Formats: sequence, structure tokens, C-alpha cells
Amino acid sequence: GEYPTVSEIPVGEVRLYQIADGVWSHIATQSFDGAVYPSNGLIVRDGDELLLIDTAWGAKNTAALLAEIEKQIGLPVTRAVSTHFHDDRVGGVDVLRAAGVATYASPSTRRLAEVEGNEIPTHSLEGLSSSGDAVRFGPVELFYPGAAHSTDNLVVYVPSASVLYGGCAIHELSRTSAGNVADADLAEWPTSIERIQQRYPEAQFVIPGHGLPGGLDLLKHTTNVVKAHTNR
Ligand SMILES: [Cl-]
Ligand SMILES: [Cl-]
Ligand SMILES: [Zn+2]
Ligand SMILES: [Zn+2]
Repeated sequence: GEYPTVSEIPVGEVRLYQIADGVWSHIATQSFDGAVYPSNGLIVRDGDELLLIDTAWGAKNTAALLAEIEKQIGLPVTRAVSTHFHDDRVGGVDVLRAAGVATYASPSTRRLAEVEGNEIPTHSLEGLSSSGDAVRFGPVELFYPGAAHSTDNLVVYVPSASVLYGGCAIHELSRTSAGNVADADLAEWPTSIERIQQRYPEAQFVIPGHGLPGGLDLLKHTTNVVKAHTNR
């Protein structure tokens, strides 16, 4: 199927895209600094339940995400993981919590969300504090590749489907800039990408934080973009 773009997704709405069996992305149109763009998260079937990766940025959008999941899939979301502390990825956690979803993040993410004044996932994910750390979490592996887009950023791999979701640590091909780098670690980002390459060389589908999916070429693209920004 054609991957949904901002022209299929009005502001405040959410669409799902089935990447593979029991794996979807969720896509929401967001507004920022004069522009609009499509933000991805992930949904992974976990027996007869669903694991959500990342909110849809804010209470209203995350409610709309839960509705679209019920419409298109119809299984209960029982757990959610936020991949870093920024408002776009934890904004909407209170809605998930109120709807009975167990919300998770690393202690690193929880700490930085609190400092920032953002919503804070309730449960803490142990075993991810050091670069290269990985932990199993139901139908996914969570991986802390090192600092990149942020110091806490996690990536998520679905072994059954060979899908890698990079959140904002991986850029789509149409991105030329490094994105919001206020909290990034530019010096460590290319090393962190190399850890991802080394761990998941078998990945077939790579989902960037924003925009169009691709393959492992997205990792090299991301390092190219990051180098360009470093050498500005
Ligand atoms: Cl730990
Ligand atoms: Cl588990
Ligand atoms: Zn961010
Ligand atoms: Zn490129």
C-alpha cells in the first residue's frame, strides 16, 4: 500500500499502516515552526493484545490514535513505551494511563521528562542505561544505541517481522537537515548509528521518526545528514 502522507491525514487525525504481519506504524500530522509533517510511531501485536510505541503528541491526538487502533485493529493496547523524553513522544501518556494502558520508559527518559515538565511514563525500563544495552519486551527488543537525537533515545526492533523503528535517531531520505538538535549529541550520533547497524544488519524495514519508511540505507543517510550538520 501507498504510505500515508500529510495530504491523506488532516491535522488531528491518525492513520495506521500495516508494515508486516502484526506490525503497524501510526502516523499523525503535526505542526511545528511554520510547517506540517507526518510523525511515525509503532504498534506491535502481542498475543491478543497490542504494544504501542510512542504517543501521537498530545492528549487529543493520542485519544484519536486509540480510536483509530480500535477502528482498524480492535485489540486492546495494554502497554506503551516512549522512545525519548520529548513532548512529541511522551505527550499523551496521561491519556494512555487514564485508558488503562501501562506506560513505560527508561529511568533516563523519566528523569529528563520530569526536568522538562513533560508527562512521565509510570513504569521504569531497567537494563538500558549503557550504550549497546538491549532488553526483550514482549514482541520487541528495546535497544539503547547511545546518545544521538537525545541522550536517552531508544530504538525498537520486531524480530518476527524484521522491522526497526528508530524514532528521531533515524532520518527519512527526504530530510537534509539534522532536525531539532537542541538536546542531541552530535559527536556520538554516528557511533550510535553504527551500533544499530551492527546489531540489526538483517533489518528489512526501517521506520524513521518522521516520514517515509525505507531500508537500512536510512542509517547511512542519517550519518550523511549528521556529518553535514557537524561540518556546517
Ligand atoms: Cl540499568
Ligand atoms: Cl517480555
Ligand atoms: Zn526529540
Ligand atoms: Zn542520503
